[PDB]
Amino acid sequence: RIEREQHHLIESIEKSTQYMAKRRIGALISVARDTGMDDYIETGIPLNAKISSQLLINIFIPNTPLHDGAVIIKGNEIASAASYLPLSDSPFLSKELGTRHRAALGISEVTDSITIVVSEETGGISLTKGGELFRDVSEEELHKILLKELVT
Ligand SMILES: Nc1ncnc2c1ncn2[C@@H]1O[C@H](COP(=O)(O)O)[C@@H](O)[C@H]1O
Ligand code: NA
Repeated sequence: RIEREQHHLIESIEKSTQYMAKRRIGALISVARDTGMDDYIETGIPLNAKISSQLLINIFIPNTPLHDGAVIIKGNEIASAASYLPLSDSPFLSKELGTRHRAALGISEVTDSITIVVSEETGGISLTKGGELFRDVSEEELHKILLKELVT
């Protein structure tokens, strides 16, 4: 069932981001939707892998081949790792945030994707959507947002 994959995806993002937030591991996960992100998948290393919290964690371990860039989830697959996303040049984004946030903001400005960031500085979890940034969200807030936006 597609609903079982969607709840598994939400659960996979929740557990992986909690694990990386606790250890201040930077992360950048873009979930494609109606708007295609195929051009950005082509920039990364193709995985075409089943979604799991364990694989998402292993990708973002620092100083590893797959950690430098964005993971893109498409359908029920982790499509790619270490992909480029377009950077926002918006001057409204706080300068205390990192390039991952700028990339999450940039992709959200030109797609309808949902993008999750884990800051390697603070461990806070942020989300971008439609050019907006939800900064340092709680587990409860992250859960409700993913439920509302990823479950059809
Ligand atoms: N255009 C981009 N698209 C996706 N991820 C990026 C991009 N530029 C930088 N990154 C990520 O941000 C990290 C560097 O962050 P910083 O040290 O704040 O510049 C890189 O190692 C990548 O993981
Ligand atoms: Na596969």
